[PDB]
Amino acid sequence: GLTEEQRMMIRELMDAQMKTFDTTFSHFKNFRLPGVEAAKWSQVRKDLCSLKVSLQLRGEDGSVWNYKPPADSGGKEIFSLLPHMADMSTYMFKGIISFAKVISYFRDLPIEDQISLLKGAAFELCQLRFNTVFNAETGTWECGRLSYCLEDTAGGFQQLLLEPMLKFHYMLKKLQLHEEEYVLMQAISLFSPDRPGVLQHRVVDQLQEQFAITLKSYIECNRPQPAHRFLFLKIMAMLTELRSINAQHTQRWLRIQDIHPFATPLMQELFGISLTERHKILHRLLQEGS
Amino acid sequence: GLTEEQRMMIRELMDAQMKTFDTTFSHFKNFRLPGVLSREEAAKWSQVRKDLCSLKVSLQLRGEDGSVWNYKPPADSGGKEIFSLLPHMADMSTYMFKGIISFAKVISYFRDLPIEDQISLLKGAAFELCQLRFNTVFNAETGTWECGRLSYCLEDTAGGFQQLLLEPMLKFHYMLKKLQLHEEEYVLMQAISLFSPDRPGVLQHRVVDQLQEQFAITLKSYIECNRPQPAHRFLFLKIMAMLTELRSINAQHTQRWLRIQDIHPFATPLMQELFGISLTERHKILHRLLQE
Ligand SMILES: CCC[C@H](CC)Oc1ccc(C(C)(C)C)cc1NC(=O)c1nnn(-c2cc(C)c(OC)cc2OC)c1C
Ligand SMILES: CCC[C@H](CC)Oc1ccc(C(C)(C)C)cc1NC(=O)c1nnn(-c2cc(C)c(OC)cc2OC)c1C
Repeated sequence: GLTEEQRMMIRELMDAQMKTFDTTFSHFKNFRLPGVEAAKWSQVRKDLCSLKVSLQLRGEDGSVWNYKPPADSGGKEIFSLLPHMADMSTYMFKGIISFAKVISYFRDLPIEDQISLLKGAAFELCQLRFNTVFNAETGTWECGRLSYCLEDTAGGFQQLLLEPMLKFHYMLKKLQLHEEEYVLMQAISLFSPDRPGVLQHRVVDQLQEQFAITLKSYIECNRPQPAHRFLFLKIMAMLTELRSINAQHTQRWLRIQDIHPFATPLMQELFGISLTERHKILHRLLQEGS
Repeated sequence: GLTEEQRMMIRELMDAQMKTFDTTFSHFKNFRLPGVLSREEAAKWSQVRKDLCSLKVSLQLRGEDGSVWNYKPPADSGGKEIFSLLPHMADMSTYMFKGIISFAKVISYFRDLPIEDQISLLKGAAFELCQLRFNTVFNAETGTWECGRLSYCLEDTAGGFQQLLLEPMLKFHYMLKKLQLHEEEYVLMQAISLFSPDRPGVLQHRVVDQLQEQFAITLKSYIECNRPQPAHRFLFLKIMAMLTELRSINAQHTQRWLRIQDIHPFATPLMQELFGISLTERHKILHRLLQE
């Protein structure tokens, strides 16, 4: 029941995802690893402890390096894995940039809207891709050679569910979405007309509605099970929740950067509030090829 | 009791051990660690694998912050992966031996020997004195060498507490730990091993034998005077039999080490001299370390 235009839209998004999502993370290299006023600290300390994870490094030889984080006592212990997660987030975003560049509807947009759209959807597209490698039964993001396993807590599943980011990943994983529905979610999140700095509001909004219409159609043709009733509205609701979480963790990120500077050059540009001159790295990447 | 000379003999060995055995391994730094991520050569390569599967351990590096890095060894895949922890264990050995060289130099009986005999004694006893020191930090309840922040936990070979006992090196450590020796008895074992008159290259065989006999008499007298007489009636002979077994183990692992060096060169310069890879001109590093 999909139109030819809609079939073409899903083919280009699926092709772009394949060409720009390093699911095995085999090209993620040269990352930092953990080495072998007062009220602001208390808020920040709660932020980081909510997402405590152990890092696992699998080698082609079969070896495994495992990092267990220190317990939450004293200060500057919570910042152990932050530099590594900053290097990982930066790598994920460079793939997000390449994802948008392949899309024809995005490439033809003005360079300032391209910068503004990626600046506003970076975290959201990054979390959507993390969800496709998230293992809900083990609480682990399986990123090829690297694995990020959630540390146990005293409250357990119920206490972790109080963290919105963690709750987003479990709820979205339970929808059992297809690759096409994720990539259409990524497109809908990317082409948001109400992002700060967008000038072609009407052009981006038209693009967004068509991506959403194509998602609604795809679900109607391939998801006749009763478990998938209202799946389109559920997905659209999850996308609205992710936008809310992005704001929370944009301010968390800025608090944590102030107390302790952990950001890469590209992440600092994304959080800097001439667009091209302020984002020189992002402008260069958008101009480069694949 | 013991003669005052035997008492001074123990006082000097304990003083030597105190100044040269870094029990916490705090000064063991800048070591290498495993990385983040033909027809008869096939024979020699086949022997090396068997040698490296006998003693499989996982490395734990505990941090000041409370973090725990842990390395699990790869299973054999017929490649360089089998030589993953050898660069680290070559830095560990070199670090331990330099403490052994320092141990012998503080002992007065060892300094008065000819330098060529000092080199010969250190060559034959370095593996034995290193394993004797390792046993004092070996926990048999968990199969782990507790080297300060570093831990080396033996891996379960599916026949744990039975398959590991086949390897004479592991059997040596479990058996020696069961004797529950004192610090003075450990240091006397080291002296008996160091002053072995039958090591290759020794020329003052009569002098070194006399010395070994007097350390052994001190050890026997120490056990008679400082332990319940009937229960430890044969503790001295048990210790001498463990030292005899360690000499046999030494010969076996000296060959293992030389075969592995032939295929994959991992040794440090000081270790290369120790394994033969004029005595003073063939061991110039060890010679300088003794002069200083
Ligand atoms: C395995 C991924 C899933 C889990 C998530 C719970 O990972 C972690 C696990 C643990 C930790 C701790 C640091 C240990 C608390 C953090 C993280 N996670 C991040 O550190 C992150 N996740 N996304 N981002 C991010 C990415 C981009 C492009 C961006 O551009 C505006 C802004 C961003 O943050 C505002 C970022 C920076
Ligand atoms: C805390 C110690 C760890 C455990 C404890 C037994 O051991 C291993 C456990 C595992 C491994 C593997 C590498 C994983 C196979 C090796 C080793 N062990 C060595 O790599 C060693 N242990 N001692 N030596 C050594 C030292 C000296 C001065 C020497 O001078 C002639 C000759 C030597 O070997 C011929 C050496 C070279």
